[PDB]
Amino acid sequence: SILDIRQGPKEPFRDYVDRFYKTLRAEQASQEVKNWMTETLLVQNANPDCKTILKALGPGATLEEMMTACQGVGGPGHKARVLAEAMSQVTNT
Amino acid sequence: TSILDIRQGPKEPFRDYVDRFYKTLRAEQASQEVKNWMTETLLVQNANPDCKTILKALGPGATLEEMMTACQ
Repeated sequence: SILDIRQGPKEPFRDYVDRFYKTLRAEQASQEVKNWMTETLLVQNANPDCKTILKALGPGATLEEMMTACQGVGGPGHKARVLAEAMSQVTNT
Repeated sequence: TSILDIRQGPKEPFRDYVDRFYKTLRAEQASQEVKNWMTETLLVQNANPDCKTILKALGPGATLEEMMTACQ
């Protein structure tokens, strides 16, 4: 079931997408439901960091935008960026 | 909270899980066809392993009352 495809804490987002769509191509649902799955279920089953970024992208983001947005998750640049964002929020408050 | 995070607890009565599920469903933002899929498929998939076994064994077209009676 597509509902069982969940992104691991350190799984690259592109591999998660690969598994998700391999299971999706076999799911017995209409193209409307499958569109909802690529739009909402894909984001909901991502790991916390990727899910935060995707949520920040807002509705209507294309698959390519999502894959680009989560490319660096788990790396030093991502950690430093989150820390910088937190520092910025404490400063702005 | 998303309807996808409504999962039946190990010792949660199936009726209470249905109540939670539909409570969150009435608030979910999705087309009527997606919601129909949620009641047809998601409701079963998010049940605990035993109730999921029973519901799966009922076959398709089972009404909500049939599902609740089966998992009583």
